[PDB]
Amino acid sequence: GSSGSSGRMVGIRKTAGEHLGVTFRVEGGELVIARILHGGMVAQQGLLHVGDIIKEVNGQPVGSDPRALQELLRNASGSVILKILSGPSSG
Repeated sequence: GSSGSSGRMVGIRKTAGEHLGVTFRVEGGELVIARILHGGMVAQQGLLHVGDIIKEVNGQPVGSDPRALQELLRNASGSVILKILSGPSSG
């Protein structure tokens, strides 16, 4: 009925070490999934897709460091949350 949630909390069933397989880019000041590799987590899920904008993760700032983010997940075992948001991403 009454929707009370911002962005979009995406739940991942990844395991310690398990990598995602994606590339984020910094344009304008936001982390956007530059590209997504097939045969992986994101791909399979089908949820995330090029253009996805990340703001916060499990209550932590992703910052403008995409190379550091892809590493944060690598060490994220259990139900991980990702707050995504839309934008100018053409499509």
